Amino acid sequence: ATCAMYGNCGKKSVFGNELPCPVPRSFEPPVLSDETSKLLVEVCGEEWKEVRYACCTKDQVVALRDNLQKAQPLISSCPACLKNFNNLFCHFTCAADQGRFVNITKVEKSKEDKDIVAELDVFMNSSWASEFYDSCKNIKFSATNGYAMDLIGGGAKNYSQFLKFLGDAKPMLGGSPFQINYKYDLANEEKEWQEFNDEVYACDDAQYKCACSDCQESCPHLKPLKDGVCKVGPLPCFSLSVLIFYTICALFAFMWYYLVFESFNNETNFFNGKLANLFTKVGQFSVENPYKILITTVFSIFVFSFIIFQYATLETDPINLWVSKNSEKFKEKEYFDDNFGPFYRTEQIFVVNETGPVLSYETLHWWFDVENFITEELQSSENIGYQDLCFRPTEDSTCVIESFTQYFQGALPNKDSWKRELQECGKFPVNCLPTFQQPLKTNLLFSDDDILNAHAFVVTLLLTNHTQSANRWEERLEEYLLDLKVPEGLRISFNTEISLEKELNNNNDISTVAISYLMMFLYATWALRRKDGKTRLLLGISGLLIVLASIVCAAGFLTLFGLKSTLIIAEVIPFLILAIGIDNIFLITHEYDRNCEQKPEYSIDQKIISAIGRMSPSILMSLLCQTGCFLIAAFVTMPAVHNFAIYSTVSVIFNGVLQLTAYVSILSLYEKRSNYKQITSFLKTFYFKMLTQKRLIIIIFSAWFFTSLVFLPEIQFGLDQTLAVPQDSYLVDYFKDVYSFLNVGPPVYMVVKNLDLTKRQNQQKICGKFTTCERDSLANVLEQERHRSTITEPLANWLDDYFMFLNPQNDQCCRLKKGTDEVCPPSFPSRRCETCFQQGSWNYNMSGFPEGKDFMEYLSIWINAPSDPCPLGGRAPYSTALVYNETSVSASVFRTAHHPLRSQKDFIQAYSDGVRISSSFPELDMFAYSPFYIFFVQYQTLGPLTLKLIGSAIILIFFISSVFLQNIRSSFLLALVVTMIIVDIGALMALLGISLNAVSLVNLIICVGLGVEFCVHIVRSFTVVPSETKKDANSRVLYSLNTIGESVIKGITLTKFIGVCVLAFAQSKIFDVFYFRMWFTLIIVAALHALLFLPALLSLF
Ligand SMILES: CCCCCCCCCCCCCCCCCCCC(=O)O[C@H](COC(=O)CCCCCCCCCCCCCC)COP(=O)(O)OCCN
Ligand SMILES: CC(C)[C@@H](C)/C=C\[C@@H](C)[C@H]1CC[C@H]2C3=CC=C4C[C@@H](O)CC[C@]4(C)[C@H]3CC[C@]12C
Ligand SMILES: CC(C)[C@@H](C)/C=C\[C@@H](C)[C@H]1CC[C@H]2C3=CC=C4C[C@@H](O)CC[C@]4(C)[C@H]3CC[C@]12C
Ligand SMILES: *[C@@H]1O[C@H](CO)[C@@H](O[C@@H]2O[C@H](CO)[C@@H](O)[C@H](O)[C@H]2NC(C)=O)[C@H](O)[C@H]1NC(C)=O
Ligand SMILES: *[C@@H]1O[C@H](CO)[C@@H](O[C@@H]2O[C@H](CO)[C@@H](O)[C@H](O)[C@H]2NC(C)=O)[C@H](O)[C@H]1NC(C)=O
Ligand SMILES: *[C@@H]1O[C@H](CO)[C@@H](O[C@@H]2O[C@H](CO)[C@@H](O)[C@H](O)[C@H]2NC(C)=O)[C@H](O)[C@H]1NC(C)=O
Ligand SMILES: *[C@@H]1O[C@H](CO)[C@@H](O[C@@H]2O[C@H](CO)[C@@H](O)[C@H](O)[C@H]2NC(C)=O)[C@H](O)[C@H]1NC(C)=O
Repeated sequence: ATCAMYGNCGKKSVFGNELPCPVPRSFEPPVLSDETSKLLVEVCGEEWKEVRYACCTKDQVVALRDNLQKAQPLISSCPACLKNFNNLFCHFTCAADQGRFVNITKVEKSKEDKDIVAELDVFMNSSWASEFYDSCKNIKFSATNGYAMDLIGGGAKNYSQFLKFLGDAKPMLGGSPFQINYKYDLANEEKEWQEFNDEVYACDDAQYKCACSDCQESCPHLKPLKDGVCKVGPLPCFSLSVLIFYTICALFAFMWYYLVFESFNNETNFFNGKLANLFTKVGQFSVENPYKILITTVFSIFVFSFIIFQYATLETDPINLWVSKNSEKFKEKEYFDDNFGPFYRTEQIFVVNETGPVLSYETLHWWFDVENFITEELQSSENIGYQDLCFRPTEDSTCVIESFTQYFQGALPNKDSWKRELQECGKFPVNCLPTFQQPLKTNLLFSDDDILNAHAFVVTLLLTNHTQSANRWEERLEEYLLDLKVPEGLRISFNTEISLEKELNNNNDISTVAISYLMMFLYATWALRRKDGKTRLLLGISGLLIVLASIVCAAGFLTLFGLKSTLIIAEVIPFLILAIGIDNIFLITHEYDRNCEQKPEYSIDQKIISAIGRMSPSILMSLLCQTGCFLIAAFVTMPAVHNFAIYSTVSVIFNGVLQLTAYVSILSLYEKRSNYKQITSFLKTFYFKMLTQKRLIIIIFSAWFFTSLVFLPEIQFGLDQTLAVPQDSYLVDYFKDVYSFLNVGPPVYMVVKNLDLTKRQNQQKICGKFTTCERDSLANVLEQERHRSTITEPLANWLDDYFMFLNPQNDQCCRLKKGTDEVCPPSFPSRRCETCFQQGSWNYNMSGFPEGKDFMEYLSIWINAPSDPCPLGGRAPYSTALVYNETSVSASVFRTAHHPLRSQKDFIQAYSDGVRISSSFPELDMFAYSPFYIFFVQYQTLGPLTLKLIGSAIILIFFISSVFLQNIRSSFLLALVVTMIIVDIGALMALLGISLNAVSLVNLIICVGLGVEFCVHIVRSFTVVPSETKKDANSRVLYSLNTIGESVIKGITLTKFIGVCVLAFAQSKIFDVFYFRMWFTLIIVAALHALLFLPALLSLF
């Protein structure tokens, strides 16, 4: 055939490889000999079997073979890439029709006085080259963790750049002895020179499959798109749905513009009758025996009061009061703790120079003198320094101190060039390895990657000691940083492990609790003052003592069962019971007071029973409504607020019993002792005149409800940390510092359980660096989630490292004494030990990889490798990432990490990313564990839950009210207004700035309970009226507001207003945001609906 190159004619110059000898195209080389053909087929491939007029010689082919092994090990990972290299070079020399696409631009005279090619030109197009570049575009150099394109192609980004390096003449570097140029353009209208072409193989090519890490095409691009989770259009989807609903409703209204209860009442009527008889029975006993009942109450308080002091008055800690012990995210933590040890105990310290760079020699000199002090010679009260508690990657290794000081091995740098040294270490961490041999990324050590201009740098200390000794040192560290003096202009914010626990139980704001009672006491006397003008001080005091006695009795009774109340939640209860407890006091006394001027025939004792009997149903409903709502709220599994419901349910039942059996007896004596003479409009006539505009009132409020109904989807989620801890604390500074001066997120450990990892089938679902690994393997899937999910850090796959550790290429990694299975000790420097796997036994397609028993035999060697000579030694990094018993690997951990997570919207989102991915592997028995997952487990289903609980409460009210009221058309109206209030509160919940948590969920669940109190009294009076009042609706509602309106304004509304008004002045910001705003807004809204909407609504019921 036409050969443009055949044979060699000596070296161009001294110490130079022999160059090819140019020959004319017409010249016909001799047919390939048997000896030559044998080498060509094996070196290049089977395609050269049939070639006859090959343009190569024995010395020419071997020369190419010698140089191929220079690069073959560097691209052997991708079989497709390897094939292309061989074909390009093999056809570049031995192609039969070489002259078709090969031209010799220039020639030179060799030392042997023989012409030798100096410049070579080859004709192709940008199709073979373009595909060839694509195949090796993404190949990764595992050893350096960088692209092999950097070395082989000089980091070429385009095919021209890559092939330019290949065609460059670098004989000294082993490159092409003579310059080679590529001619992509080839017109050849005369059909003289034909273009270069052959069979290309991409990474995805089935025959020559390639791993995902070496090419994206073979990687699981089949990612099911996830979307439609936020909204549609510029507004929430729900809002649009409701808005269109109104429009269609208006159209129906526009179209129309042109134009048994009594059967069951028999049992229900008798049901209330039996209720009155029983209640009247209690009244007579409690009034006729004001000593046997009063005395036992005092004694009962002592028994419960003593129990609190003696048996238990304890509290809890964050993990025991914000995460349920039955949730999956907690049962998974216990598994992780038992096997892979509890997570470390961080001590992050931030050094901040807001408004300027922080890194200066005086600052660096100052810090180095205190970082060493903390981690070397601090010592707790028991003399246990950091070195006795630090985290050591192995038996012997310097303590892990993730700080920028470790770049200099902990020694002060010289002032002459300290700036330059740090920049180089930060840019290339591997060079400046710390004392414990672990590179420190600049993101984990500075606020940004510029370092020099960084505003703050982080200093993380890790403790692997989980005994009480570690707690004492942390207390010493906290007391050492608070009293530490910093240079002018800086600022230190830190957080030990015990800081949060110590700071939640530190806002002893009990002072405000006393004031609220005292403020309520002042009002209580005024509210209960005799209509004549006399003030009954004893009744007001007796009312408060009953409330306090209920809490004391409730705590004692529940202390026996072992419940513990947190300090933060133990301060709300006094406010809550005061708000609701005193509410019944005014009614019972007010009804008796009304009976003072009427029915004068009855004596003091007789009148009392009448008041109790008359109000028996109204009060009882306020109890069943104030007890069912709390019990409903107990369905929240967070122990801090689950105990809040239970501690409040018993603090109202006991109060209810006390107010019916104890307080009445006090009234039996105080009134009897007084024996007052028989007791015989402004700002009121104006009322009931504004209510004449019934139709207008409904329109305004109905518009308010519908408007508030579209803003619900804007309610935020999450409980901010800075609220929980007291203000003016050292944790609020830290939390504001993590959200701004941190660049590394929490780690996530993708635990895997009950996997053989000794069978080729199972090993293929984890590996992600070998061609035959399953596409949907763990390493492969997580690789793609990096660009789509919150888990965006490289996976520390131990299995991949274990296999590569056996690579015969790395002779220093796996070594065995010849003829024996004993691992060759590192001391032996001679060639008395061979690699564990022979050259022909280790292939990238996992051909002869360890299997069955062999897998565990070599796992012991890898896990115990020194790691010093071979960087892939797994002892240091994966010492505690495996759980094995020399027969199988019980469990393993693949570490990853999220991105900084600069808010509570990221914390919730990050949690679902760890739960979604862990559910994408139906075969693997896997779960993802990050330290913060347990705390954010409620937000996964808080949306559906807050509708079931609040929705279930409203249905409950419609049922108990229906029985007690006996009038369905009235109970439904009551439920329609309570649900109206909640939706309005839900909208204002978003506007004000409150979030939806377990704390806010229970507050909103008990809002219906409070909301029913305002409205139930009006409905009850309206439903049942004296014969004198007209049976028409308009007069009946007017009558009710004139008989019970006064009590509602004073007893029901103003009482709660004073109870919660003082709660605004609270040291802890959690009380103000969640307990005050929610309850203060409820009173305003409920006081409007109950007193302006419910009257108007009932008029035209
Ligand atoms: C006669 C007695 C029996 C009557 C029948 C039962 C009545 C039950 C009424 C329940 C009222 C619930 C009020 C909840 C207020 C707080 C809501 C907080 C936010 C919330 O639930 O989630 C957002 C919106 O939810 C949503 O889906 C928003 C819609 C919530 C319901 C809207 C009001 C329902 C009707 C009220 C009147 C009933 C009259 C009864 C006479 C989520 O937002 P996202 O979708 O972006 O988040 C997707 C991720 N989770
Ligand atoms: C510096 C090296 C390590 C970089 C470039 C990577 C791979 C090297 C080994 C590759 C890249 C291009 C290759 C190359 C270019 C061209 C020729 C001319 C041909 O007639 C014989 C093979 C030969 C001589 C090979 C030898 C191996 C080379 C030089
Ligand atoms: C009912 C009260 C006692 C609750 C709301 C107050 C505080 C505790 C129980 C809870 C509420 C929110 C929790 C919380 C919020 C967010 C974070 C950030 C995360 O990276 C670590 C856990 C951490 C730091 C935890 C710690 C425990 C907290 C602060
Ligand atoms: C914090 O950063 C500033 C910014 O350079 C350091 O220097 C100050 O720079 C501002 C702005 O030029 C000047 O107004 C101050 O007078 C500088 N103060 C100095 C030089 O002490 C500052 O030193 C840094 N704080 C430290 C190192 O503690
Ligand atoms: C955590 O640190 C403590 C304190 O050093 C260790 O407790 C010591 O254990 C040794 C056992 O040889 C005793 O001799 C000491 O008296 C203990 N000291 C104290 C203060 O109790 C504990 O062993 C460490 N735990 C771990 C898991 O390393
Ligand atoms: C993985 O690749 C190796 C290497 O090719 C295969 O083992 C044999 O390799 C020799 C030399 O290349 C071939 O002549 C043999 O034909 C190969 N064996 C077979 C069965 O073809 C090994 O087979 C490959 N394994 C898989 C699963 O493809
Ligand atoms: C080593 O530990 C593993 C734990 O992963 C044991 O796993 C066995 O797994 C099989 C298959 O699921 C079960 O039928 C066995 O009951 C498991 N063993 C036990 C003890 O539960 C494995 O058996 C252990 N082997 C040795 C020699 O201890």
